[PDB]
Amino acid sequence: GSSGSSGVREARSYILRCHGCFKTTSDMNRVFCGHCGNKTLKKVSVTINDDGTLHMHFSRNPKVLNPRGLRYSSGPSSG
Ligand SMILES: [Zn+2]
Repeated sequence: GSSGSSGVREARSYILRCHGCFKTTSDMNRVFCGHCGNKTLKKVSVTINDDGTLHMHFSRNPKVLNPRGLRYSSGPSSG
């Protein structure tokens, strides 16, 4: 399948990521949501890869951690 190419302008592939549900819908004009039905949508940028994946750089979150433990064993006494 032949394929040509001509002057390509600057393109900014973006998307709207909901909150209450956190769902993304292909639309940069819509004001409402479908997943849940929120009345507010936040604009977020997205990168494209040869393969075709979406990456959204988010702000690290506070993920605390708990202390670890250890295991032991035992055996006979005599005989
Ligand atoms: Zn929603």
